[PDB]
Amino acid sequence: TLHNIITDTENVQGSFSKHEFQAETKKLLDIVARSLYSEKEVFIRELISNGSDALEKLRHRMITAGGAPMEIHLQTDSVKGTFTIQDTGVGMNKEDLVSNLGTIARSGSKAFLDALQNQAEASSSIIGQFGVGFYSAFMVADKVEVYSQSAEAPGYKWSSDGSGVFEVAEASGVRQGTKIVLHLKDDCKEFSSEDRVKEVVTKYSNFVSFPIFLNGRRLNTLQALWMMEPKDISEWQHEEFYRYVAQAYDKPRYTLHYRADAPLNIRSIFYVPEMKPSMFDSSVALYSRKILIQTKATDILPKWLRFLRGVVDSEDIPLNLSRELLQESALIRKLRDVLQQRVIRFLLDQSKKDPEKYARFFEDYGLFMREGIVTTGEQSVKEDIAKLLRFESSALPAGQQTSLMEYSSRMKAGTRNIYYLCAPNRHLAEHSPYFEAMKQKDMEVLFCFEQFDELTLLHLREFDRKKLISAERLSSEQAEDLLAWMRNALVQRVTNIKVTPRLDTHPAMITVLEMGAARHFLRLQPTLEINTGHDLIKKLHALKDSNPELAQLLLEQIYDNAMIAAGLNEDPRPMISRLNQLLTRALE
Amino acid sequence: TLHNIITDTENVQGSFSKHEFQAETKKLLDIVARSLYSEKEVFIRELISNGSDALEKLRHRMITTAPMEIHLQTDSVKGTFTIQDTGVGMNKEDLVSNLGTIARSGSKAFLDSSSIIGQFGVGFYSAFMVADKVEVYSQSAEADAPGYKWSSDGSGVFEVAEASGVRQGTKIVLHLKDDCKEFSSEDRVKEVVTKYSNFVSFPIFLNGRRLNTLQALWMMEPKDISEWQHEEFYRYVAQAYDKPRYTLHYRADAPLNIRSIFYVPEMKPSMFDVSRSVALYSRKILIQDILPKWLRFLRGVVDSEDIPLNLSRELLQESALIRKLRDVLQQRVIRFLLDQSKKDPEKYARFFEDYGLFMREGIVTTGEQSVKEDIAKLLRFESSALPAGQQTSLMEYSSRMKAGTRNIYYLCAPNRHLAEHSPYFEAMKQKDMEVLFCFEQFDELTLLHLREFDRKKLISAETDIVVDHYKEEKFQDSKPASERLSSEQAEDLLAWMRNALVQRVTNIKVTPRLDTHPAMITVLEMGAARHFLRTILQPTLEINTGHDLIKKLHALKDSNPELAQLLLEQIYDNAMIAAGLNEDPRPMISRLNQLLTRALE
Ligand SMILES: Nc1ncnc2c1ncn2[C@@H]1O[C@H](COP(=O)(O)OP(=O)(O)OP(=O)(O)O)[C@@H](O)[C@H]1O
Ligand SMILES: Nc1ncnc2c1ncn2[C@@H]1O[C@H](COP(=O)(O)OP(=O)(O)OP(=O)(O)O)[C@@H](O)[C@H]1O
Repeated sequence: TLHNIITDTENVQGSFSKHEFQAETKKLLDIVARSLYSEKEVFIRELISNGSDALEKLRHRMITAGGAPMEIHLQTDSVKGTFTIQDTGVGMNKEDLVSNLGTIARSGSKAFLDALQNQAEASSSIIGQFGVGFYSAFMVADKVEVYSQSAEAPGYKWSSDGSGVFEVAEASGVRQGTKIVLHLKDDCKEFSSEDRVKEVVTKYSNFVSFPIFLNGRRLNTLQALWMMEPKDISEWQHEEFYRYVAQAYDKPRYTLHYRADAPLNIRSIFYVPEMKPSMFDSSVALYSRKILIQTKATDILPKWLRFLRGVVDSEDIPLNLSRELLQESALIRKLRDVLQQRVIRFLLDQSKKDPEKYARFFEDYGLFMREGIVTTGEQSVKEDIAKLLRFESSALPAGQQTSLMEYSSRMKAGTRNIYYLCAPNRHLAEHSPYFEAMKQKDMEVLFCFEQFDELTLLHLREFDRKKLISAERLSSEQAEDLLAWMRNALVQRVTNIKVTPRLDTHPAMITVLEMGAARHFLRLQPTLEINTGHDLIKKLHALKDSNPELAQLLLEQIYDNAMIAAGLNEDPRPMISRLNQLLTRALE
Repeated sequence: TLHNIITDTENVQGSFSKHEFQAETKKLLDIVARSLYSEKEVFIRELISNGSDALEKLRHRMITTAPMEIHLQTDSVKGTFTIQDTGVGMNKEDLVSNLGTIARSGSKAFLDSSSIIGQFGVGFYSAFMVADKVEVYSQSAEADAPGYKWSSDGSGVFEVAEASGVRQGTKIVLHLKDDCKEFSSEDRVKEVVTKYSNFVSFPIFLNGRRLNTLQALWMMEPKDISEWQHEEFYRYVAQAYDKPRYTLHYRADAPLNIRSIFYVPEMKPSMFDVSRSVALYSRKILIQDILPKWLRFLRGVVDSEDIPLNLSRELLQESALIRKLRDVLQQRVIRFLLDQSKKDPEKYARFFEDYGLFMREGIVTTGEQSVKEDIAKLLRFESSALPAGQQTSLMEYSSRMKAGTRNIYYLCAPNRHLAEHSPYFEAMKQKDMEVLFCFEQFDELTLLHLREFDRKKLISAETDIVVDHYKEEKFQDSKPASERLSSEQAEDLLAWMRNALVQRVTNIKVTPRLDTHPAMITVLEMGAARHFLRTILQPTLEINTGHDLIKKLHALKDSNPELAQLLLEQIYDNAMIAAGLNEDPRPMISRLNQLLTRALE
């Protein structure tokens, strides 16, 4: 029932020829100047990047052959519609003008990197690699003019329109550096506006090492903090940087400055906002050699760590030809694993340095850990994230938190079972029929009140090589006569009316068998328990026959009071109208 | 004060020399095979699309009969991926010019329909990402041509030799490198085909078995698609098991080219996925926002011939068109959802009950006022001029308003019975205005961010009651003066209440606007006060001197003064609960139980 035509029937017949690969140049220029970048505004990023490379080469030459400042200069002409950019770097002679700008995929900045020592400072700051970034000017310009003056012993002019030809001629007088003039298109006249160009520079090239002037005014007044020593950075510097990199306006409660040299080069700073996120609403930016690649990174961090803010910079991460994506690499997948373990080991340290501060962190961002244990499919990671979880216990007072490592610490030496009971509040967990069995023979049980706590431990399955298993006055006849009267007035409200001695001050309480049904009600088969020794109960027994219309309101109120005290009713607005009627009839 | 270097000073000296742009071919192939495509798997997509182009060149050629299909074979033992199509094939000249030249595309000179995927001329070189050796056997059409074998290692050179036994078409054999042994697996290759090339207009065979290629339903007439076809297509693009309750098949040619299908799942949206969706295609090939954040519940596919692709075929090149395309789709979905309330209001009442949280998000998280009001047309409330259970909208509220009115009054309550008997509604019934009833949790937060609708201000009932104090309090009680406390008995009672509620209320005043309730708490910005408590204030207690509970409170302060204070604290708590401003209602049960005991003798 199969059908395939691929068969080994071909054989080499005769001799063969030899040819080299070619390249249609006229078509290739159009590819770079159109179908390469998702935005037209990219040309500003590349021309500034090519200028910074020219500035870095001159700085490196002045180390051994030391001899004006550096920095790059821009200018916009809103009338003629021209975008001009000029650096005062190394420049280019006539040979380097025809070789570099005239040949696609040729990058003199790449050959410069391969000739330097790997310890040289310019070896980790040159941006060029491929050799096509310059041709992004033809995407927004009908005519490109380049003036350059080399640092050796005449200036030249490089002019082209992007149609497969260019002209070179002498010029005078060209300043030491390289000047580029872009006669913008009609649909690209927005790039002659000082405001629009300023928006583009602050997006990609805001952290260039050298100063950047726009019509005579400096822009990039911001320094890359992820490149400095974590000790020489003050707290007010991180607070000022977090508001920029995260587009927020508060202070980062946690700050992680990670610097590693084992997988590639990691110069990253992570933040945790102090304000809790909500519905009425950036992420971690990806830089490479101080240039923005992705505003919201996708491959370097897991999904459950998207609440982190900051920036991750890598000098040797495989970049895409568009400089806005990353290549599929085993180095990037291992980078995500190292970062996941570092953030876990970092938040664990904050839980020991300040449990009070970590408890505030787990209340706001605790849902991300519960999301991580469920989403991931690696069991060793599910237990690494579980070390961050916090729960209340049955053998501990209310309001105090403990970890799964603390629970396994206090367990009996002859047992290896983690027992938990996920209930709404504590009044429903302490009065659980499945917990009362674990209160006699068995010992400790975890109380998980937070949302999505059940399926988190259900997807956790195993922790610390151990299983998590969900642990799931009035006479004797005067009460029964009152019981039979309460069941008839509460037919379709509760399913069982009991009498228990544990009440004293409260005339009633609400206990529920299954806690999964208690959450579905809060999205039910309650058990109303009555104290035959309370004042309101003995008044209810005496008013069920003397004033049945008055005892009907009291019964409905005692049930509602037990529902509120049990957390089942948090908005007692429906009872206000009936409660006011009870007070007036009780104050006659 | 300024520092500029650029000055018009350069002048051309001597004549110029003309040159031609050149290309470094050895490094061009290195860029394609390493730094062009972000994911290695796309080499299967490019080779399949090259076979679909060759088959389309034969489809157009057969109309001046042979099988037209694509075959894939995986050899995990020899580490070999083989693709063979029965298309036009290439002669010796085509093998050297089309394949041996970067950026050269024979699928461009073929011009003179819209079923050819080839464009740039570099897609064939995507095989070198995963293969050390590429063998290509091609046979031209019925013509004066023999068979040939195209061979290359991927480094600068290639060899072409004549071959026999070359079937009509083209066969490419990829000797996979050890880095990419995943592509010699049948399961892995089938994942790549169904991802990118699941809508190819030709059959695809993998190791002998025919792959279930689907049909591009977004490129066909809507009136030729049955409900059962939209069911099966929704279960694929959304990867679901249910069926869509709504189906929008929107096509357009102005101002943009749009060929899209949208679905609304009949399942309620999982609350775990809301805090934690529509594909994009082009020429039946998968491409990887397009819809606003509040429309993330919709599932489907959007196609547009006006969206340019990049070289790697994974990026959209017009962020302004994407922003314009997003607004056009938003207005269409708004009209589509508005037409669903007209045809079946009961079904839309279910959809608004399951997805209404998305429409409220799109109103709060939007800066444009007109977008706030366009989405607001989808909201549904109940009116005080309509029977219980009947839903209405802001549009229907605006038509009922008289010529003199200029505001839209609304009231938020848990259910209908509380809104009809709310103390804030009894004060509104003295007016002749219509009041909307909002029962959802985040309805008041939405109407505060909406602010106005159709130049009419949204005023909550609790706010309008506070404003009338600063105007003419020309209202009258529901009971005659014989049933109320006298002015001497009222001031004597008001002074005692200010002393027992010193630091809990700003001031206490009498109001003639209550009938059933003894008191109510009024705050100016009541809507924001309820939102701020979801983590004191300046509240105002307004008593009803005709209520039996207040008249008894005036007498209790002289017969049982401690019982009167416990009652006053309870009236304040009840007025705070009914206002939605109550904190934790559990610590008050103690005083309530103690108050009910002393009252019941
Ligand atoms: N402003 C400038 N001053 C001096 N040299 C320059 C300038 N701009 C470009 N060049 C030279 O021209 C060459 C062409 O660079 P091109 O922009 O084509 O690629 P790249 O910048 O090296 O790398 P990428 O293609 O990744 O941007 C570079 O190697 C560089 O040495
Ligand atoms: N299997 C095949 N049979 C016959 N002709 C082919 C085959 N594959 C490619 N060709 C021809 O050789 C040319 C080589 O094109 P190539 O695959 O390199 O890029 P492209 O598909 O034209 O461009 P892009 O992939 O960027 O759209 C094509 O134009 C096509 O006409």
